Amino acid sequence: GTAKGHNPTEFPTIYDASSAPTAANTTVGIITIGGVSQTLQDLQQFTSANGLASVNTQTIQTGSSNGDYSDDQQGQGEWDLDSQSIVGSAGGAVQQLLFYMADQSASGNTGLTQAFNQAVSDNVAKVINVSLGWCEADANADGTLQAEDRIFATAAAQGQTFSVSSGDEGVYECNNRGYPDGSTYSVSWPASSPNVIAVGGTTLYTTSAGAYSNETVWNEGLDSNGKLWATGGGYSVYESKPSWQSVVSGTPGRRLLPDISFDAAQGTGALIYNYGQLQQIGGTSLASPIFVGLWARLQSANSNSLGFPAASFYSAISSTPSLVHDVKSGNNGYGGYGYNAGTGWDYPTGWGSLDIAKLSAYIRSNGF
Ligand SMILES: [Ca+2]
Repeated sequence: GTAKGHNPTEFPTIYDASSAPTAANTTVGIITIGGVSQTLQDLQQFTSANGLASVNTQTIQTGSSNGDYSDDQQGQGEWDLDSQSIVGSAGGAVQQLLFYMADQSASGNTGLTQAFNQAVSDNVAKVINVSLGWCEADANADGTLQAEDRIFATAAAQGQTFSVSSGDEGVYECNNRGYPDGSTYSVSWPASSPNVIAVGGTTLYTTSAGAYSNETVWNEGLDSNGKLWATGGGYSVYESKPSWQSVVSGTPGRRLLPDISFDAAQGTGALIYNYGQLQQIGGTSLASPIFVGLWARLQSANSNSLGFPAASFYSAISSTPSLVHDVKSGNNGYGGYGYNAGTGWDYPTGWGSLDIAKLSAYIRSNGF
């Protein structure tokens, strides 16, 4: 296998989804902070360059009508990654793409909380991407965790799937966002919620013909500031283990994450239009939208009737290893620290990546 960048339109072939329907019958949401004006121009460049029909989009001011929904310049790279990776992974079509924009002038984290709340209250998007997060202990200390978990609980009960990036700091989420900290490990919010699917990161190798070859843990070591870039993974210190995770024996009574993983290494990342220029980007910010687009295909294959899938993933995959690419090599720390990948579920990558046609067949036979 070779490590190289990929057009998001390649993710269906890589994850065995070409034979599934597109997500043309499923509405997808993206949570953003601030506006998406440049992102929508970059999305038009993406669909037009790839010869695809245009995507129907809507933007939603989730807070005060007088709030600040101006574009955040750095934010546009995130919304570009999320929207292009979803539409590519979805097979080039989604019913509608809804951007739930957080007010930037709201106090604390309340703008973001209100963006989650609007997506759940409206209950129009079946699958919602969240390529964001921060140390769960900080979210817990100011009340954000508690408030937002209520919203995600409502989402799961009404059959919506939030997909949340597990983090880019490996095990060192709470150490100044990714500075090595020896044996002290931590995880990201809202990925640690049991009411969302947490998505970690791989290094993706493809064959000379573009087919899947293998995946290892995403860990690209330290940047020039000394910050680690690697997949978030571990367990929450606050959230109890939901019972479907009992199949991973020998783990604490806490929510273990991530659940599944997809491509995240910048060196094997996605080629994304950002302010008109193509850039090769990674992060678990990539992995989550890949899952969102693929999962929205399976919703369209099933009349949008698949409920929150965490318990089903754990029962199906633990009993049916052919549904995943099991990542077995690498670690998500530094200097000998961190968790190691291995057979079956592991802390860097969870169950690994989904083989979508095999999972679709499983759902046809068994339901989900
Ligand atoms: Ca594994």
